[PDB]
Amino acid sequence: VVGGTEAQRNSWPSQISLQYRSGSSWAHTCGGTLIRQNWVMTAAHCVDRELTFRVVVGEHNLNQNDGTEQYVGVQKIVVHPYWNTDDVAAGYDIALLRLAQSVTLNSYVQLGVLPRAGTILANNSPCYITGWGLTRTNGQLAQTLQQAYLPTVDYAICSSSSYWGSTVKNSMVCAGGDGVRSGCQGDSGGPLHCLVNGQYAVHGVTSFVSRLGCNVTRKPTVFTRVSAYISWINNVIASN
Repeated sequence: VVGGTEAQRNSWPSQISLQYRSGSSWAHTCGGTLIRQNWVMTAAHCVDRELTFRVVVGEHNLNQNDGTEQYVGVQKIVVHPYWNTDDVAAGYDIALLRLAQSVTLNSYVQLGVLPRAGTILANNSPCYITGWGLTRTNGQLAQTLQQAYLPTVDYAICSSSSYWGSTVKNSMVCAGGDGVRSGCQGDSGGPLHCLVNGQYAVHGVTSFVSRLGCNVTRKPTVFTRVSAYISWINNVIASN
């Protein structure tokens, strides 16, 4: 997250760190949202690699002992069947991870609330992106969980020529684009929390940013629209 601030450690309890085994240790690679005690929602591209992934809930500082972490392996990965790694612009950048065990819920570990199917936010709706992604384009991952205020940019505006053009689909949510704040590498798969009717809900799964940079003006961060996959999510969880 570029232009973010450090999140309080109990503000976004559904946020998780998706990590892969890199030798005698683990490296953070993407974010995710805990949606069931044993299911995590993330981006399909985060798991394109044939790596050994694990999920950390109750995580706040990737480099220090927060004393609230729970480490659990990924037992099964279910990527959306229409996902195509060489075509992120087509959408379908979402996947569900079944954890090897159910995590214990507390003030640092809670299920993320998803929006009602079909919900579309009005332009400029209040949201916060969270994650440990790069704090600057071509920078380094954050140590502490970061959050940045990224208001939505509706489809009509986001798909206009000065923005993303036809790259963005109605199955996506765009947020930010002020050239100062944005998601960045390492934030993918994480949540886009939007305040609706007094409650925050995870409306997006971080998918991509411009190839020219993270915080590029008129190139808002793009997320997979969660409300367009409610049935898919339910069907997968009901199956596995």
